[PDB]
Amino acid sequence: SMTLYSDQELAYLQQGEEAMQKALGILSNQEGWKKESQQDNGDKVMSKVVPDVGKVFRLEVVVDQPMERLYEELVERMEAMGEWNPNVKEIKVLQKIGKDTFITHELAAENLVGPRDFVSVRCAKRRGSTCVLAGMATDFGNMPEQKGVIRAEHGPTCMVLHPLAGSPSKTKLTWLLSIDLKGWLPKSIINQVLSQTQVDFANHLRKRLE
Repeated sequence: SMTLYSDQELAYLQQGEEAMQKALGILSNQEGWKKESQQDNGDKVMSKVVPDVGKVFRLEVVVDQPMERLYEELVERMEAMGEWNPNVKEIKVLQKIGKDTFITHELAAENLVGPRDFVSVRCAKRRGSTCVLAGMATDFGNMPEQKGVIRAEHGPTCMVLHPLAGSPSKTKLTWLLSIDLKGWLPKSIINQVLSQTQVDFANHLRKRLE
């Protein structure tokens, strides 16, 4: 039947789709990206200075594993993704709204870069054959910043799972990343870290799959 939503919810709901459309729009704009890395596995990391946001990172990786498996392992079981991933210490779902959107507190581990956590809303939609994780830093007053860890913010961040052009057994994972670490960190160093952060996620992801 019909369900009703508090204005605060609808707020998060909007954000859940504002983050999605804007991140997809950054992928729709195909050509224009520079290149940051090129792996032995054919893994790629593109970059671009978006007017609205700023310098973003686009991870180009394909995996020799079923798509739906990556789904449950990446979202349905994301709370425990802190196990097979060193770059993250603890991820906790603060609240689920409706079917797609939900707010999370992602606490990532640091040794020259100070520890940083995140409180963001994220939408897990799928047009059937293609699943996609959206998200962006949200304001969850019911979980303010704690002493010790610095609250960094996420820009329009998406992640697309697409069955291989000619192989259902394979999946093309496209991960557009946008973050504002919000430290005093130099401009240069921020680039390489966010890049390797992506290349690492790809590695650990493949390893978990086994």
